[PDB]
Amino acid sequence: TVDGNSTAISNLKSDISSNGLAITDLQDRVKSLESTASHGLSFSPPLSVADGVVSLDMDPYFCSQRVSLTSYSAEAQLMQFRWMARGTNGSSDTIDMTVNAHCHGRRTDYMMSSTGNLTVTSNVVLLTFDLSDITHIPSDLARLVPSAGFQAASFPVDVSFTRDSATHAYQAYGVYSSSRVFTITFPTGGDGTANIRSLTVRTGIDT
Amino acid sequence: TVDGNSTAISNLKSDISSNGLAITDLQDRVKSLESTASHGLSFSPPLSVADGVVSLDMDPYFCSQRVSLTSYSAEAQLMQFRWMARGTNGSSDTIDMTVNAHCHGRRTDYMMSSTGNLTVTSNVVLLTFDLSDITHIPSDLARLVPSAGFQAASFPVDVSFTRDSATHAYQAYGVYSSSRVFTITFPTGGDGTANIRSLTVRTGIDT
Amino acid sequence: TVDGNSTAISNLKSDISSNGLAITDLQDRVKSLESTASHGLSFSPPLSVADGVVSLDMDPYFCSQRVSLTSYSAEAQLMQFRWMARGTNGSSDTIDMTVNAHCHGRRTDYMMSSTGNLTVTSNVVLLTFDLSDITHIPSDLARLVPSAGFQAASFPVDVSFTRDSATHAYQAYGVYSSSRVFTITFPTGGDGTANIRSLTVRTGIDT
Ligand SMILES: [Cl-]
Ligand SMILES: [Cl-]
Ligand SMILES: [Zn+2]
Ligand SMILES: [Zn+2]
Ligand SMILES: [Zn+2]
Ligand SMILES: [Zn+2]
Ligand SMILES: [Zn+2]
Ligand SMILES: [Zn+2]
Ligand SMILES: [Zn+2]
Repeated sequence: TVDGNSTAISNLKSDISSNGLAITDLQDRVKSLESTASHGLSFSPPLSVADGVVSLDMDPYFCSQRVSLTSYSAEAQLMQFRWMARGTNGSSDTIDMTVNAHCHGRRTDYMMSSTGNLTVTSNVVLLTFDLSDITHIPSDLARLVPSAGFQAASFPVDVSFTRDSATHAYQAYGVYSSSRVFTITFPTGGDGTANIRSLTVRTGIDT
Repeated sequence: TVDGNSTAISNLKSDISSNGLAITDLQDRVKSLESTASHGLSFSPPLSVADGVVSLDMDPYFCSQRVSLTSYSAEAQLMQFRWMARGTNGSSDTIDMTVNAHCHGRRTDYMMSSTGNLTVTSNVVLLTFDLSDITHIPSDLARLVPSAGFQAASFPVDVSFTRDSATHAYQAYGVYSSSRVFTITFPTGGDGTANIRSLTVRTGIDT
Repeated sequence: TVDGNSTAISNLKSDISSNGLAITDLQDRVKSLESTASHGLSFSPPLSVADGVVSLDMDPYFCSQRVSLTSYSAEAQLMQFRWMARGTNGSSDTIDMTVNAHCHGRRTDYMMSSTGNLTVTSNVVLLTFDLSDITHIPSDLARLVPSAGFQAASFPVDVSFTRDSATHAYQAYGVYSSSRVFTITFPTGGDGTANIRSLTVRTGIDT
């Protein structure tokens, strides 16, 4: 019985030792899993996580998904409004422009035609387009604001008008002085005080 | 020996107790790892997973990668075909248009010129362009279908023609009535029954 | 005491057995965690990982983020340079072009006008624009190289000029023969040896 107990004790010792080795294996295996690189992955914008789902956040004016990342899903608009333009050099006059702005994705294309005459005093005129001078400002006013990248440079503008019964047309340029205001510069077809009529302006911006 | 066995038993008890505490530590540590947030991350379109690899799925007509996400990789096409256009108001006639469609990324730019005369009966005419009236329909017909976003609005179209030995040219507008059919509306340069010739149409769509 | 030791031994055996079952549970639970799918996720371009952060890598000429993935952030440029163009069929002459290149995102729009006369010998002329013939090559020369996708096709070019006191204007086409060289083809308004002047070229490329 002392001998029987001693044999039982030797058996227990063996089992305890097995358990001890199984616990050392589990300790190593759990050490790995605690350090696995994929734990604490995070996602910077335009990637985001909500309830375990990783998403690409998409500006619908620029892109969308149809399985794959493709172009804009937002509805195009053709806005129609009146914009009073201001002579800001070579003219102190104003002129009403009937404006169609075709907004498709983040491109806004302007087609403008004037009503009335603009009095000019020099051979070149600067004509300013400030969002505050728009009558019945559209809802999606964001469609009329150029992006910061677009604003950094002058952009091409087609201009045409009549003066003293003759048509003039020029490839000219505009530039934004701020996010709400651009000015175009164009020749007036002559010198001195005169009136130009049937002013048309065609240009486009990236918003 | 009873005393020796009792000392051995006290030693085993101590070892069993250590094992027990090592197992409680492992149980807590495994509880953490079972709940780690990064487990069961999923990826919604345009993101996808295949064999552990997370990818951005890219429409090659819109974007591609050159390390960074950049613009289209698909080859531009210049398609040339004949499109029979239909007078649908102010005309019951038809006219064959020779069409160059310049497809670059998801922009398709149309340059059309007519062969023949179109009989008009009013001062304004509606001219319809249905994909079914294209002769030798191109392979990439998808390049001639506007996106849902683009279809939501009228879009600018340049039109010019001759009538009674005089040129006319107008900035006009088209609109899609369905994904396969657009109609342009333009003045005819006069009134009554007449024939216009040398019709040219320039416009573009987002696909 | 033999009986007391035997009772202690039976108690230890019970504890060892509990420990053994707790270790088998932990072994199974650790087996799961070792195989979890989210372990060893990787990210293919334009997705990337740095220090646990997953990012969308963005070409700033094409896209940016303002929370959501939107259009370009790079500053637009209006470049002005002189490009000597080469007659390469129907002319052996050269002509200096004053070029405005409006670079907005990955679109580059060219507005060119000539200084001088170009001698032509046929009714059609090919005029070549090689980046090596640009005087004072701009810094961002990449803005003048079409993308591989754009190069695959001919593209529309507007051309106008004067010849013998009369204006001519044509919708024409260019094509890249390599990434640095495009040629435009246009009618010369007549036949035989003559001089054209006031050449203007308007076209655009995707870069
Ligand atoms: Cl004993
Ligand atoms: Cl144990
Ligand atoms: Zn013995
Ligand atoms: Zn894990
Ligand atoms: Zn006034
Ligand atoms: Zn003792
Ligand atoms: Zn007919
Ligand atoms: Zn007993
Ligand atoms: Zn020469």
